[PDB]
Amino acid sequence: SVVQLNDENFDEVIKKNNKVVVVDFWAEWCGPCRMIAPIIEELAKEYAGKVVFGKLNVDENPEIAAKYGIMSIPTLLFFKNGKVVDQLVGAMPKEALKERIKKYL
Repeated sequence: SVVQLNDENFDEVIKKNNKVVVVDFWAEWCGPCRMIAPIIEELAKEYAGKVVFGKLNVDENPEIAAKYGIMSIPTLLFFKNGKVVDQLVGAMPKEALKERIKKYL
């Protein structure tokens, strides 16, 4: 259950109480982003209920990428209680994303 993010729900999703929230900044044309898309879907199932995964398309929501100073995609930002706690820049394997999630559980 990955959530599609935009101006309407971004703040609602990242402020979810007692969740780790992972936001994937991506675009349709971005090869490395496509590579990690299925990894994110798999982890969203494994951690359903504990971790929320949101997708932020930077072509559609450039203001949001700007706000968080996203200089490169793919970038995954991790939030806890509405604040950025970590980030993973680049196209990493499942284990790297999994360990970064577990750090915040």
